[PDB]
Amino acid sequence: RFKYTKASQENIQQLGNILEQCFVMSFGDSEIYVKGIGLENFRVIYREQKVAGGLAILPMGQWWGGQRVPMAGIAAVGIAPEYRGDGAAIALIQHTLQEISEQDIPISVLYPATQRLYRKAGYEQAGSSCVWEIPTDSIQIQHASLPLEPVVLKNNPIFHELYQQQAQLTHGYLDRHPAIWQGLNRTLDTETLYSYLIGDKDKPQGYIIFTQERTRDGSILRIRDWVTLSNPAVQSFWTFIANHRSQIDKVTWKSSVIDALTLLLPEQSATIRSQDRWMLRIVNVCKALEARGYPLGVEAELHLEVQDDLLATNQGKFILSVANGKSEVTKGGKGELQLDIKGLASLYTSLFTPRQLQLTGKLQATETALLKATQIFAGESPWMIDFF
Amino acid sequence: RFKYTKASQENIQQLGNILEQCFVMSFGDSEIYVKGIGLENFRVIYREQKVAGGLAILPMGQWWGGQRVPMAGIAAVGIAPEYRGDGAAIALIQHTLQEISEQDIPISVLYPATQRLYRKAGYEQAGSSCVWEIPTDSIQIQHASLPLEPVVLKNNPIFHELYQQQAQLTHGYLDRHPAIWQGLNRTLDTETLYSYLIGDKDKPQGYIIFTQERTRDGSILRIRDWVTLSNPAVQSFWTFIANHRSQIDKVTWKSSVIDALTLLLPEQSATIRSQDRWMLRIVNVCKALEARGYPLGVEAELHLEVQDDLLATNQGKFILSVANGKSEVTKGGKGELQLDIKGLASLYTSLFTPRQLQLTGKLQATETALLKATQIFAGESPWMIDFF
Amino acid sequence: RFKYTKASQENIQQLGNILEQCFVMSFGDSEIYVKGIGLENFRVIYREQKVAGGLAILPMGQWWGGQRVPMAGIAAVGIAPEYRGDGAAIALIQHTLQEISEQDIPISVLYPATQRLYRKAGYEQAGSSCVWEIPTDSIQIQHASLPLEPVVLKNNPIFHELYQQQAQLTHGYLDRHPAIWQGLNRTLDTETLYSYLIGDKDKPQGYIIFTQERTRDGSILRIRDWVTLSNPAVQSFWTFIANHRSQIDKVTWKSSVIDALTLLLPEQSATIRSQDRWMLRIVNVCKALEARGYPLGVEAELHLEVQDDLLATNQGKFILSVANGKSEVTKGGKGELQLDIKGLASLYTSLFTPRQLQLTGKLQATETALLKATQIFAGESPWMIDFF
Amino acid sequence: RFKYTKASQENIQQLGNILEQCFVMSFGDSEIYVKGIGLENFRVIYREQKVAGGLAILPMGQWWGGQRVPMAGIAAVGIAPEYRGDGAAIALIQHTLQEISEQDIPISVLYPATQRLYRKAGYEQAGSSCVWEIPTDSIQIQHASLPLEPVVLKNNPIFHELYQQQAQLTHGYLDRHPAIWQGLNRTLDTETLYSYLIGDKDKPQGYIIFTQERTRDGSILRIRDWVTLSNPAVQSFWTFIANHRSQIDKVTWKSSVIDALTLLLPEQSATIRSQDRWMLRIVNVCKALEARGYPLGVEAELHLEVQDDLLATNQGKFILSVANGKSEVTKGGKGELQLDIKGLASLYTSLFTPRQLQLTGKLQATETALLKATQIFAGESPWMIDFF
Ligand SMILES: CC(C)(COP(=O)(O)OP(=O)(O)OC[C@H]1O[C@@H](n2cnc3c(N)ncnc32)[C@H](O)[C@@H]1OP(=O)(O)O)[C@H](O)C(=O)NCCC(=O)NCCS
Ligand SMILES: CC(C)(COP(=O)(O)OP(=O)(O)OC[C@H]1O[C@@H](n2cnc3c(N)ncnc32)[C@H](O)[C@@H]1OP(=O)(O)O)[C@H](O)C(=O)NCCC(=O)NCCS
Ligand SMILES: CC(C)(COP(=O)(O)OP(=O)(O)OC[C@H]1O[C@@H](n2cnc3c(N)ncnc32)[C@H](O)[C@@H]1OP(=O)(O)O)[C@H](O)C(=O)NCCC(=O)NCCS
Ligand SMILES: CC(C)(COP(=O)(O)OP(=O)(O)OC[C@H]1O[C@@H](n2cnc3c(N)ncnc32)[C@H](O)[C@@H]1OP(=O)(O)O)[C@H](O)C(=O)NCCC(=O)NCCS
Repeated sequence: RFKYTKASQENIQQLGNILEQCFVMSFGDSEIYVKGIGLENFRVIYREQKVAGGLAILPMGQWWGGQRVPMAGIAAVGIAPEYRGDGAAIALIQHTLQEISEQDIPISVLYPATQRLYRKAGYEQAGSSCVWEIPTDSIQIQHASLPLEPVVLKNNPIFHELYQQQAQLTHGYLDRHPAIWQGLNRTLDTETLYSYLIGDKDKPQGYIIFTQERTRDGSILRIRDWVTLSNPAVQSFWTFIANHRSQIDKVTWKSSVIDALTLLLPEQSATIRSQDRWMLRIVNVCKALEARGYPLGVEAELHLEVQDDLLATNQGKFILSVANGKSEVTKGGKGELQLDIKGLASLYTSLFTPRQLQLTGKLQATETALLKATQIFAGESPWMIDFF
Repeated sequence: RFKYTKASQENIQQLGNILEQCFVMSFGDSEIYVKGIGLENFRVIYREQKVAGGLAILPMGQWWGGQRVPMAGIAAVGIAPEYRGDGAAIALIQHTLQEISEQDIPISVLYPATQRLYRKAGYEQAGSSCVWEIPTDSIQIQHASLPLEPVVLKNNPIFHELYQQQAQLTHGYLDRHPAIWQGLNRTLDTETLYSYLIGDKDKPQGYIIFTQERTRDGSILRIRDWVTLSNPAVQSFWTFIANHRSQIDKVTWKSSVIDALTLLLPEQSATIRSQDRWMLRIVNVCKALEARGYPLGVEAELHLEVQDDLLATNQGKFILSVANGKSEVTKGGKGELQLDIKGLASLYTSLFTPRQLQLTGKLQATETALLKATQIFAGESPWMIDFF
Repeated sequence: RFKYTKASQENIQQLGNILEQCFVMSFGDSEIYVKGIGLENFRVIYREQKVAGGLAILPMGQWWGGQRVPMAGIAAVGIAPEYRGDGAAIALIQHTLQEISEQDIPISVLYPATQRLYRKAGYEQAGSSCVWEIPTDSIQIQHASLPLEPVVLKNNPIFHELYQQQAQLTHGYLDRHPAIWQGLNRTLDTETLYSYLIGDKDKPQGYIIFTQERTRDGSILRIRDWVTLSNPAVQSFWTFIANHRSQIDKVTWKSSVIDALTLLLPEQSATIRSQDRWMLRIVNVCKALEARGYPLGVEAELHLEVQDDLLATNQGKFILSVANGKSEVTKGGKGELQLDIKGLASLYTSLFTPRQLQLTGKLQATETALLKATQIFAGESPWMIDFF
Repeated sequence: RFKYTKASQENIQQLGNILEQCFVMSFGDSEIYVKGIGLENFRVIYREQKVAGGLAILPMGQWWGGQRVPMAGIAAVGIAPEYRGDGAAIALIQHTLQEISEQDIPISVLYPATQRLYRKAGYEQAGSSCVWEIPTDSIQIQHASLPLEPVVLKNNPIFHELYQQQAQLTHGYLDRHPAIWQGLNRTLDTETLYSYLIGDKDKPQGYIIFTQERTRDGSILRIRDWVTLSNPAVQSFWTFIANHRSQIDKVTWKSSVIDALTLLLPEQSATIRSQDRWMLRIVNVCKALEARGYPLGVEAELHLEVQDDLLATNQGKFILSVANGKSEVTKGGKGELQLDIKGLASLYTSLFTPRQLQLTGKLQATETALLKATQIFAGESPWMIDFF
């Protein structure tokens, strides 16, 4: 009934049209998008002989406990409205997951338009994204430790190199697919993209990428990506932004829900404009657990019992043995901590603690196993700066 | 110039008037407030022979790492406007801190109207409070595992007993002063206070305390306190609330910034309406560190170097030795991790990780000390449900 | 499990409390309400030995095709939230309907907070209520044909006598229960009730009852009831209202969705602020049809087939024979027009035409039966000015 | 002083400029508009030797009582602002009416920017247009009886054929001028036009034409035209729309003021966003009355007395004799029902009933004549889906 295939020249325009409709994109903005991602990354689902919908798979990485875990990002999931309510989206997602599994990519992440669909395939809330906003005139920091310099973003390796340093240090950050960088460098003809490095010459310590616009409400500077590796970069960031106060009414940036940059402001003038939880699917239990970093000082063996109604190789008992910041996973054990593959996603990312997952019914464990799992999976609240 | 004293019958009305003005309270609502807290808890500052302002000290406790640490809550800080800009508030706060110190209360917490003032006395951001909101018709949970029963709140020990169980389990929760409970039981003549226990008869598993009102925007049910000790209590909570959908447009509750209750909703329909960071002052470094709980499995000695420009006994080098969930603090060591008493507040509560505090310049450490501190102070993001 | 009873002194306070909670009434406003309606009119449902909820039944009349049909208004339906989601409301409604049936009252009407519940018991959309608003300075009518005179409303028979004239002429209008009049005469201590007769002395042609208030948005005059029996009363109404333009920014009134009063304005300055459809239950098919007025000039026999899963006496085939503005209903016939008791409600009131009910699947008929039903049930769009 | 002429190449640009100014059209959008309608349909008024303004006449039809009555739509009436307040618009309208009369077109319709002007020429409120809106997630219908299929609109006869079926059945619907269809097929470069047929293959039962966009408020799907000939088409319509809930926040459509589609929703979640009354001019009393359909079962002779201060042939006494769904109009009689040509417009369309027109002073009649007129002109509330 539903046939899953790679996109081809024969069907990429139809899919692009379906994507424009699904996401309410202005006429033809789908070409730029599809082109930025690459046709090779798009997948199509057919219903009978007609193109019903599709998505993009972004093979990349994600930083967990400071180790890069291969990760397949799912983007632009759309089913043409005439085919909706018929199981086409879940069929698509299941096929896609099977493909990711065959590629030995152990985890997959996406921003859901609707959670029910993705939970049917084993995705679960697993990390945060948060848009903060603040009035420019409330910043009141003039501590310009480091200079700022406008630089060109496109293919500039300095940005990749600073990014990958903050990424490796931030639990949940992407090892970005080229498309993510593409999106960041993309603006309306309307608008100018501004990019600055923070630091003395040839000693960059961070960067800021932003756009500015005038709206009905007033003027806004939207920071789409930033990096601050040190406190002098943080002071310099805020100073630079505070210095836009005569030209800009409000500034927004993406951070963690418990944002640390606001620690340096004189008052709590910043607010959360919006937030989202992205979801994660544990595609391969063994490989996902073995690829992740673990805290040093932890030596524990956790005996897990996992349910996975889609990918049979993940259904069963596994012993996770952690020592020296690394794990080894073997089959078997006593299954002292039981959960569905969904519970494991939230546990894995440290979004919620074992105790919190127990309380919300996503896992059952003995107190000893609860303690071992708390020690193993403890970490900074997961987030990413990127949307896809 | 400024004289600090306990409030007395001779000056409590003047202070009450100053408090009404400061906090924009309706005429005479200060009497109820002062009465709920008790005159013995109010302090006054004089400028020459005139009452310049004052505050309330709430001696109580706070749960950190599952241990109750004695804590002095600071409430209703007000200086009559004619005495402002003259150092009266900082004088007041310093005197107050000195008194708390003389009582051997090791920490103090408050919600600041302005941060600059309290940071001058060594308070720092240290925990969160967050008001969530959600449309009632988006909850869509009907999983009534446990019944709900309306009960009377006032002096009902069932509430204290369920509260102290969630409190002990929640990093940052208050061991409430009687005034906190008073405030919760207090409503406008306008309004009715609703209180329900969640659970089978004589086996309570949680509770909900709320008010309802109709506004210009529509109807709202404001949850002021809740407890959920188990997943059946959580499902029952949401079911009960979902069942108000024909009568109530929006529901609000207070939780953590990374709220776990929303994990059980079908969609991300809940938003953060507002948030606040409360502040903490480490009044006694040794006693504060020795009173706190620590994670099990950690065995480490952290050599601290603390600056405190107000309370000289906290200025110096301390060795924090942690093992078996407990600490012992001795004087001396190599001061491998240096910080001001403000940095120590944020470190102590686990609001920010050592790495995050390093990056924002609140501490300097060797990588080994950073690791030891990360292991020692790791914990669930601190929050409280209460405002004062 | 659920026991249905008349309210008594033993349970009316508990019910009143439940009603305050359900409808978000200010503390104690339920006493005035319960008192205005009368305890004899309240009904209670018990779950085990506890009061679970209740409602009020308002025995009165409704004008259909110019004949008064006995009608039981259902008001204040509430189930305490702890008993919701357990079938208590539908049990209550079914018991209530059975009681109405035993009293030989053929129809029942209510304003639903949620339609699904009442449709389970055979109520259906059947009439309209609409709140119109207009800027006072856009009326621009100064055609004071008739004078206005302030008069006292309470127990003033002039109002009843003008009301019953417009009522008899308006398809859907209430023959009001005393409680409706009570509600109209009821205001906040805050506010003054204004009542004027329109007409020369001792020759009243209409009236206006209103309140005024100042809000955040500005000033508003809210017309809660009005009567205009002639065009001079209509011109006089608008002139009077236009004359409030220096004191009042906006005026609201309740009318039909296709309001005729706006026909006399110079421009389409009036808008619909809100609308509601009330619902009707055909309690007795024969008696409801025989009590209604029919258009003159119609001579037709309509052979109906009705389903009623609650009240078996309404389930079956009926011949409706109409002539000389009157009907006679007998059992049997060929059931050329089939519908559920819900379809019959909408058909009966003329909210939707047979063709419209066919198209939305509420009835199936032959073209001849469709024509006969169109001729029989044609009429002015049903509405009432009252809410209950 | 004012000379009336057909537009020509010599003056269509000036008029187009005047039209851009009058209607606040973006620079040059008047060319597309003028082109879509055709220069032959535009008329110009001159003041001395200068072009003062103009309009478009749309010769088409309108469905009344299921018969197509020739109708001249008046569009784009504009007088350059320097010529306003001098009688140029009324001169234009009078000339235009005289032309329509000379073409034997018996009725004319328009959407007024200001009523006073058109009433001076005998137009009166006569039908409704209403824009409804609803949150997509409140629809909650998944009853996909019939499939939907995207099809091309432009010159597709399937659309004309389904349209003319709903048109013939809907009292007030247009028999559309080509320009109406043109406008429907016209969108911004910004936007994509979506068109779907509802029904099994080769058995179409309805259709939907819409656009989608993202605004400041959120996302919206605007339905500009739809057809539903049967209940399966109605269920399919709502199902399709409900299936946009993850992508679209709000849906709007045009319907009647007493919309029947909302009868099928679970709750009254839809609201009226805006409404308008269009106006009608009875250009030829005899021909207008003879062209209209009448209800079957009515046999009556109504003796009218009409005033028309513009078109003398309509001023006088007429006998309308109705039988077998048809009329014959002869001159004379006793003028038992008197009205101005404006009253006759509202009577003719069934917007207001005779009783309602009597009450608002638009007609005087004996009770027998009131009854005969009620029987003759009864019908579904008039509306159209189109604006022009
Ligand atoms: C949602 C969309 C994918 C339609 O998919 P579909 O083919 O109707 O979904 P399926 O029929 O496979 O449904 C499978 C499950 O998903 C759920 N689902 C589908 N659409 C949903 C929605 N809008 N809201 C909630 N759940 C939804 C179903 O309830 C079903 O679960 P069930 O078995 O418990 O009923 C569609 O393209 C859309 O409206 N917008 C594009 C935006 C988007 O979906 N983005 C995702 C992030 S890229
Ligand atoms: C703020 C209030 C206490 C006035 O205090 P004050 O006597 O003027 O304060 P002081 O003169 O002691 O000032 C000491 C420090 O506090 C700071 N401060 C005082 N009021 C401040 C304000 N509104 N915003 C920011 N900083 C403020 C000063 O800048 C100063 O720091 P500096 O030495 O760097 O200049 C006053 O009562 C008020 O406006 N409202 C009551 C609300 C409130 O303060 N609540 C606190 C929570 S209970
Ligand atoms: C709705 C209220 C009556 C609770 O009733 P309840 O006992 O939970 O209802 P029941 O368990 O008998 O449910 C029977 C049906 O009603 C429906 N229902 C109940 N509450 C509903 C709601 N808020 N929205 C939609 N449907 C509802 C159920 O879906 C059920 O149909 P189903 O069998 O298809 O599932 C409650 O008092 C309330 O929230 N507010 C008072 C306002 C009010 O209801 N007013 C009505 C006008 S006076
Ligand atoms: C209104 C417009 C046509 C100007 O016309 P004009 O030449 O000033 O009108 P006239 O001088 O012929 O006036 C004749 C009558 O119309 C009335 N009239 C004209 N403009 C009016 C307005 N804006 N509001 C109310 N009445 C108006 C006059 O009061 C007059 O009646 P009176 O004899 O009782 O005083 C002008 O083009 C405009 O502002 N906008 C274009 C929008 C539009 O009119 N659309 C109609 C639908 S296409």
